[PDB]
Amino acid sequence: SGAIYVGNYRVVNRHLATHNDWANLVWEDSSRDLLVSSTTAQGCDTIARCDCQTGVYYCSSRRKHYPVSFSKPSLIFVEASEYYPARYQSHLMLAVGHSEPGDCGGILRCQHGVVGIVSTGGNGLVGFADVRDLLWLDEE
Ligand SMILES: O=C(NCCc1cocn1)c1ccccc1
Ligand SMILES: [Zn+2]
Repeated sequence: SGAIYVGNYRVVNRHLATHNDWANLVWEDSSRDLLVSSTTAQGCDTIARCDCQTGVYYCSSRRKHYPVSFSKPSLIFVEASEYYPARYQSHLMLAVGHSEPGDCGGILRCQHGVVGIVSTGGNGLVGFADVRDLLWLDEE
């Protein structure tokens, strides 16, 4: 589990969104595994605006943050899970690292701010849904 809290937005994995998220919906995209809902309180996270390929992510199944090198956001075929059939997921970045299903939502960050959240994994890989292209998270 986990979310990004930037401005009056909450960014979560679409497959983990609650009824309150869907009832306060700003934007959602199944192909990216992302959903954004509105918040009453202002958040403290800031979004990175960059092309970094090195950063640190939080792994809840280890209670640890790990430094990683990750690929650029791409269209990747992801195997079936409890939440999606096997399909192409867009804007996805891969790294070598531990992940389990409940690690979704952990933040990946670089020197510039939040880069994305854990969305996929297995066999020593972790995949992150990028948010750096969503410029509108910084305003309104
Ligand atoms: O179940 C997982 N992800 C659920 C969401 C998903 C995105 O594409 C397909 N399902 C998962 C599995 C192992 C490690 C980390 C994450
Ligand atoms: Zn960066």
